[PDB]
Amino acid sequence: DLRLHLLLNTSVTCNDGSPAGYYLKESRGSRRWLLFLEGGWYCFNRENCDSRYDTMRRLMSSRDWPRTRTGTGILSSQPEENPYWWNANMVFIPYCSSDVWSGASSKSEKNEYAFMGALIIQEVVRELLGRGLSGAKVLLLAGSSAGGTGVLLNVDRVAEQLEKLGYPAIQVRGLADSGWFLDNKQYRPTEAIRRGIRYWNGVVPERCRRQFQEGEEWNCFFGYKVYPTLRSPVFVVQWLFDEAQLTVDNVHPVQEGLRLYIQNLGRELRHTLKDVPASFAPACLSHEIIIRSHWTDVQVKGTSLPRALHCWDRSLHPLKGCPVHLVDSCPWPHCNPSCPT
Ligand SMILES: C[C@@H](Oc1ccc(-c2ccccc2)cc1)C(=O)O
Ligand SMILES: *[C@@H]1O[C@H](CO)[C@@H](O)[C@H](O)[C@H]1NC(C)=O
Repeated sequence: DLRLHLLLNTSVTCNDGSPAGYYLKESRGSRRWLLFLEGGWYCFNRENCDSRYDTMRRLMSSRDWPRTRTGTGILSSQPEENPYWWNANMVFIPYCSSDVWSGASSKSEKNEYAFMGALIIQEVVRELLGRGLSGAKVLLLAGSSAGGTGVLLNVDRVAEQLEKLGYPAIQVRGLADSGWFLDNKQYRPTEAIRRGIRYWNGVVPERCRRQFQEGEEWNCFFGYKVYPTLRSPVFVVQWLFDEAQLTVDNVHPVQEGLRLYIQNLGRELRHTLKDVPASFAPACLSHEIIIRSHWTDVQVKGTSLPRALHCWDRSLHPLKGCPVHLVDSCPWPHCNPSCPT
């Protein structure tokens, strides 16, 4: 069980003005800290956010959050469930800003909602320093879905924050799960993110912002465009046939046009990962994420994700028998026998 702490700076808030927070389970024998960002889409205008507040309120408010949560998958403390980092200090940061972790805008007389995702991450880090993070050797910022995109948008800012505060010995790294999307043609979305960024006052990493310039910062929400600009080490996990990608593409007895569309999607995704040295990309149709209890089961070329992450740790101290770049080459969902069912 991870225990809830509401932020002591109550001006860093969820959408409705309630305090943001984090769930924490300490492991005093360990200098490793895992900070995990939850996902859950986003909202992009007043009417769209009002609908989310009626039926997805936990993603917009802390008023109903439970006192504890159970750590599962990469957040589990059991060696059998988490061969990678079972002994680490574990932090789960709830997603309550509806902004893909990009916002820095407060509620006011002109704003019905606050969009503070980028500030929430920074304040969690600041408050954890006095709970043991000051002694850390590695801080892994991880996340799934919209939280995986959030890792790409925030990992370098966390690294910069810790350097400026006087903690140069903490190695900051990122793990982005299911947050690597293509701005492709539909079979039968970029406008919504463009409007969202304006509504949130959303911020993107500095080098990427300077490449794309004003009006075009939406480009930095796409992993293949923002990843090359990042200085921190980042491991990318992405299904070749991600269900959320196919949903935005309007894909639901497959004839030739759809077969070619799906094969081309997998080939494009593979191509974008060619120069990503730490990656795990199985040829599966799935929405499953790294906090599920059976995350150990899938393998690419005979290597599981917990093993690849361990090999990544070793590389940051090629390795014989310990690979870090694992991308399937086969061209159709479930051509990998270990895909989830
Ligand atoms: C479905 C699932 O994942 C994602 C949803 C949206 C995004 C995303 C990507 C690029 C630009 C803006 C938003 C990424 C992942 C979830 O969050 O429930
Ligand atoms: C609380 O957070 C807000 C927004 O980030 C910031 O302006 C303010 O300085 C913070 N307060 C303290 C005491 O750090």
